[PDB]
Amino acid sequence: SAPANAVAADDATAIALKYNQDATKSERVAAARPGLPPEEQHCANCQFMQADAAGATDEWKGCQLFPGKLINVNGWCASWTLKAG
Ligand code: SF4
Repeated sequence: SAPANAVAADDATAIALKYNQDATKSERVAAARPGLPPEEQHCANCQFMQADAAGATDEWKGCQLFPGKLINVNGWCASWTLKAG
């Protein structure tokens, strides 16, 4: 069900980013980045999400910091930045 080009939790990029699909387990609540309450924070409302990304699907879109691979919209990383436009 996850794409082959899913971001791996153990990607070097993901380790650096502290990317996690499991937004409940995610450091987001601990980190409490400014923008919107941690519970709201995920790739879904991240400035850097790329839903245009080739091979994007239901729960699975791109992220600027994760080219070629797809993050899960539900997930979060330390770089999470509030959806502008
Ligand atoms: S930058 Fe945003 S979209 Fe990308 S992985 Fe982090 S939280 Fe998700």
